[PDB]
Parts: sequence; structure tokens; C-alpha cells
Amino acid sequence: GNAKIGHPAPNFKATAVMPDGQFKDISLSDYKGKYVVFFFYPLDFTFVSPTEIIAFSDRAEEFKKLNCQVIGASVDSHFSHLAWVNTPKKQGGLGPMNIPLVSDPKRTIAQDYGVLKADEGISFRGLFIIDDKGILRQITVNDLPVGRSVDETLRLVQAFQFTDKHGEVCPA
Amino acid sequence: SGNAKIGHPAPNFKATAVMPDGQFKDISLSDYKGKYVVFFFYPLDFTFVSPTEIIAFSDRAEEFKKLNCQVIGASVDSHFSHLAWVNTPKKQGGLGPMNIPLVSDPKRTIAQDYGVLKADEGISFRGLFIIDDKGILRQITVNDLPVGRSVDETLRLVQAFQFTDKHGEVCP
Ligand SMILES: COC(=O)C1(NC(=O)N[C@]2(C)CC[C@]3(C)CC[C@]4(C)C5=CC=C6C(=CC(=O)C(O)=C6C)[C@]5(C)CC[C@@]4(C)[C@@H]3C2)COC1
Ligand SMILES: COC(=O)C1(NC(=O)N[C@]2(C)CC[C@]3(C)CC[C@]4(C)C5=CC=C6C(=CC(=O)C(O)=C6C)[C@]5(C)CC[C@@]4(C)[C@@H]3C2)COC1
Repeated sequence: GNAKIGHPAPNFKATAVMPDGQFKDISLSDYKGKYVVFFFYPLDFTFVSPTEIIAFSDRAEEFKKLNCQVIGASVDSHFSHLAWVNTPKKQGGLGPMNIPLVSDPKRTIAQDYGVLKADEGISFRGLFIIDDKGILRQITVNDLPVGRSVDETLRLVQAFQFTDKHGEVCPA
Repeated sequence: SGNAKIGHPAPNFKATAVMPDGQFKDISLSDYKGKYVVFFFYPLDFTFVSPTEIIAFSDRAEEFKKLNCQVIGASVDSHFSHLAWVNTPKKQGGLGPMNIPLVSDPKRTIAQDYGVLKADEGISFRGLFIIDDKGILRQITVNDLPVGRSVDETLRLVQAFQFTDKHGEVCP
């Protein structure tokens, strides 16, 4: 892919299902000025992914406190994303979301981020931390069966922000 | 770039390491087939963040031993530099005695193979790789230079890969 630490994270423009349940075309560059956690999950209607998606959504306030936008993405269609959002949580659905979920049906965003499982046309569990200038700071990629930690993601975002100010601080 | 791909054999290496007994030995990643491996890079010796990571992994080596998991650190520094850092007491800003080997990558080819060489500086990013007992790469972590890694998170991941291996074997 083209995701390189210290270089601008690859831009994308893609249809997402938004927290209000409607579809909107969004770009990574829309979020310049905020930190971004951009994470891929393989497919809708799966069993490791909902734990991750619901945790990032449930804890979106903690990322807001860090001026950090969270965005999920999968190769499944935005229609499929919304079907999973609208599925009752009691039956395995996501329920209402506090984060947008991007659709990557052409697989080009996953390829740009180096996380396409090429023999299977779905993304690995890639997670990318992008700073407020659009520069990639952190790459995380898990094989399909192993999920990610919101605690660890928050630790990383906060630590990048703190070290960002190392040298900018009042010298009293 | 690099050749580290999830689900493919992790790039082999053969390099001089400082072993836990304080002596030089040439080792290869393939020496550790049959064990999980946590293989991690740090930018250079005699720094500020890197020793806290290395000492944490060394101090907690027994927790990885209980998971049948070998931990190996690496940087582009010479093997003499590694040994000098080990021979410097923790009291005085060194590593002190180590429970893990420290690989020397002076030709930068291991860092290049793992896609973590920060070109134009000749040092590696904070790359961490989880390799299963068959030598297959399962997890990629790369941090920009200022932010360190978590041993807790690394153990969570190793445990989770071993957990899912119990039903995710390709062969019964
Ligand atoms: C960019 O514009 C500006 O900064 C303006 N000031 C300005 O240039 N000051 C100058 C001349 C330039 C900048 C520096 C060299 C650097 C920061 C500075 C040491 C410093 C840092 C940290 C504080 C401080 C005092 C507090 O009471 C405090 O709460 C905080 C948190 C002080 C101790 C006040 C002086 C200070 C601001 C000087 C002084 C121009 O109109 C505002
Ligand atoms: C498949 O080959 C065979 O079973 C033959 N038996 C054979 O080698 N038995 C022996 C000698 C004894 C049985 C064991 C110890 C156990 C299973 C085994 C590790 C293993 C398990 C799971 C696969 C495997 C390779 C694949 O390509 C695959 O799709 C699947 C799903 C392999 C990795 C091939 C070797 C394997 C079969 C060995 C090898 C009959 O022709 C050879």
C-alpha cells in the first residue's frame, strides 16, 4: 500500500452510513484539524467485528475528549452496514452508531492502506492513527480472528498528542 | 514497503544477537519454529523511551514463557553497542541483565524486510511483530518514534492468537 509513518495518510472519498442512519460521501481530508482513528473490519454480520464496532461507538465520547474522530470501514456495501445497524442488538445487530462506517466495495481503500487480504478480497483488521495534520502516526494490523482494544487505541492517541506538544509547552 | 505480510511466512533473518547470558551468538528467526515469537524493533541504543520498553519485556519474560512465546528485540546498532548497554547497570541508565536476546541489524536489511526502516535516518520505527509457531506472521504494530508499546497489549494479542488457533487450525 501507500500508508507510511510520517507521510500523509492516503486520502479516500467513500459512501459511509452516518450516525443519523443516512448515507453520506465523506473524505479523510474532511477531518483535517482532528486526530483520526481509521479502522477496517472484514465483513458485516460477523462475530468479532461487532464487539469492536460497538465498543468504539459506545466509547466515542472518550475520543471526542481527545479531539479525535473514529471511522470504521469494510468492503461491504453501505446498504449492508445500515442493515446491520438496524438489526436489533438483541439479535446480534450493531444498534445505533456514534461513528460513521465507510464502504470500500472497490477494495481500493484497503489496498491503499496495505490491508487487503488479496486471496479473499476483504480487509484485515487494520487500524491507523492519523494526526490533525493528516500525517500517519501508527499502524496496527491483526489477522482476521483477533480483535482490537479501545483502551490501547486511546492510550496511543493520547500519547501521540502529548508527545506532539513536547517542546511547545510554557517554560515556567 | 517490506516483505512482512499477514498470513505469509515472516521474513527470516540471521544476525548476531546479545543473548541473555551476556554473550554473542548468531541466531535466526527460524531457530524458534515451534514457539510463538514477539519480534520488536527499537530505533537505537542508549536512548530514553527504548530502555523502558526493553526492560519491561525482559522483566516480564516469564509471562511470555508461560505462553510458549519467545521475545526478541532488535535495532540497527552494532552487537558491541547492545552488549555495552546491557553491561551498563539500570541504576546508571543502562539495560542491566536481560532475559531476552537483542539482535543487531547493522546492514539495515532486517528492518527493510519488515518494512520499518525510516529511510534517510537509517533507524527503525517502533515495529512489533507476532509470529506463530509455524513461522507465519499474525500481527503488525508500527509506532512513530515518540510513543512506546505496551507489554499488556502484546500479551493480550499473543494469548488471543493462541486462543483462536485452537479452532482456526487449517488442519484438524
Ligand atoms: C504568540 O503571541 C503571544 O504569545 C503574546 N505573548 C508573547 O509573545 N510573550 C513573549 C514575549 C514571547 C513568548 C515567550 C518567550 C514564551 C512563553 C512564555 C515564556 C510564558 C509561557 C508560558 C506562560 C507564561 C506566563 C503566564 O501568565 C502563563 O499562564 C503561561 C502558561 C510565560 C512565562 C509568559 C512569557 C512567555 C509568553 C514568553 C514571552 C503576544 O501577545 C500574547
Ligand atoms: C494432505 O496430505 C495428506 O494427508 C497425505 N498424508 C500425509 O502427508 N500424512 C502425514 C505423513 C501424517 C499426518 C500429519 C502428521 C498430520 C496432518 C498434516 C500436518 C497436514 C494436515 C493438514 C493439511 C496439510 C497439507 C495440505 O495441503 C492441507 O490442505 C491440509 C488440510 C498437512 C500440513 C500435511 C501434513 C500432514 C498430513 C502430516 C503428514 C496423504 O498424501 C500426504
